Amino acid sequence: TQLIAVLIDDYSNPWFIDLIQSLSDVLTPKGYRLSVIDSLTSQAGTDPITSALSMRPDGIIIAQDIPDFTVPDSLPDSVANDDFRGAEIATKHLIDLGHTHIAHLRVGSGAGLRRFESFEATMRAHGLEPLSNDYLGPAVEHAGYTETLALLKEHPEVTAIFSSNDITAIGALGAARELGLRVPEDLSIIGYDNTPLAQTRLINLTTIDDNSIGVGYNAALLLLSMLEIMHTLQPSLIERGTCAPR
Amino acid sequence: RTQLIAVLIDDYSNPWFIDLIQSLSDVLTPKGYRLSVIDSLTSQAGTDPITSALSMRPDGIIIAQDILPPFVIAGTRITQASTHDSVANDDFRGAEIATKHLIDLGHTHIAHLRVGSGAGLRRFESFEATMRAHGLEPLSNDYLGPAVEHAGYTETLALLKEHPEVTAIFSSNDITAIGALGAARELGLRVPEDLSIIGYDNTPLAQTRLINLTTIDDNSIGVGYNAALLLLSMLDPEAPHPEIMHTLQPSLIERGTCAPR
Ligand SMILES: [Mg+2]
Ligand SMILES: [Mg+2]
Repeated sequence: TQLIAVLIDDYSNPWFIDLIQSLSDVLTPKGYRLSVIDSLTSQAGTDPITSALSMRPDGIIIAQDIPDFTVPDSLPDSVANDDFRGAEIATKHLIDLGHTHIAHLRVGSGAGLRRFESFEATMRAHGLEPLSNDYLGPAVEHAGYTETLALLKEHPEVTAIFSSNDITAIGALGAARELGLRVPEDLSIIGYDNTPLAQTRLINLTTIDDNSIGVGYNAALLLLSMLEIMHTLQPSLIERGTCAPR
Repeated sequence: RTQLIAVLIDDYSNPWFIDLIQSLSDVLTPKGYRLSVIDSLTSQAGTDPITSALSMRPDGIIIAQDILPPFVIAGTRITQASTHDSVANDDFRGAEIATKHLIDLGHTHIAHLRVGSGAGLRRFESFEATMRAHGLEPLSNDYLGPAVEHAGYTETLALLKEHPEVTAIFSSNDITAIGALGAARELGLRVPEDLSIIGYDNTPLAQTRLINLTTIDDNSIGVGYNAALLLLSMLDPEAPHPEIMHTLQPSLIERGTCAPR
């Protein structure tokens, strides 16, 4: 069929956009065509793989669930950025800027769990007590908003927030706006993913590049080899306008 | 049959389709159908998304792109052609509401950021007709490209430089408006204190507290709902044909980006 099914979780979280563009840049020239299946609307149940199989795809890119994001399969093995390192970079950046009361907005995915663990480990290694919310649900803007308003009410001493991802950070930025907190003058916020949203002049969010372009590239090469290279890509800091020394 | 329905959209970067697909899903999945999305920028090397959709051998196809198994065009339509196989909001009415809102707020130097799509053309035409109906000379940029945030940003910076007298902007859609809001920020213009901006689509982005964008609800939920019912009526011609709305009414959603005078 020359069809490749690409599974993602939520169209509302644009972390996957340049990853699919990268996958496409590698696969389409080879004659392949891509179709997307999500976890919220493609089917009534919780069986996205069954939906993928119904199109009789030549291969599948799995960029959902909790494990390592992006796992290529023949028909019946993972490429991802180093989440521990990414979270370390984000946390260290806030520390180097002089922040002591730093909080983490967590998410319940596999990547989120790793970023949370790295956050705590990095804070303690640098002599600081970590603070995180207990939210273990999916990464959504609304939760980022209400979780941030709650977090800052309970801990007004917080001066910087490392959000597990960009979509959650959009919520945090909204919370800051509602609270009248200037970003970055009063509160620093750093996200993760470097989504197209973070790239806009309006949002202009400091974030950890999750190398989603590289992940899509190597994932595609790996799938092609089924139909050397590093399976763990390096993240990096992209400084924009949401962080400042303090 | 495969119980598969292919859904074609243009760009994942423009979230106008999100609640439309959710609505389509709410109607189709309980009946055993599964959905897969085909876009116009990454699903294939060329510009033949229909061929991509056909490769999965879908039972039906929802075409929500600006451009064989049974299909329904959702979110847009050919201004000339019949509406028998399309479900969309009334763009002329929506643009009229947006423009009239700015006019009723006391703005006279109103500008429109246009998009080159079928819906874009309709919104531009209505913008001009509404402005002239109220004795005002319409002003719009010349951009006839696709709806993307970056273009909204640079087009707005250029528009306001050429016409600093402009006090309000009716953006053809929300994603373009995000660019306009960024331009205002870059220019040091407070929204809405200095500049009013109204979008179109009521995207999830417009709904956030951070963006809090005044916009025209394109009834994308109603479109997805009726489009699903319409497609089902074609897939099962022997089953009773329900009451289907081919043209849904848009409405104004006031948030924080517009203000009087
Ligand atoms: Mg990324
Ligand atoms: Mg809508």
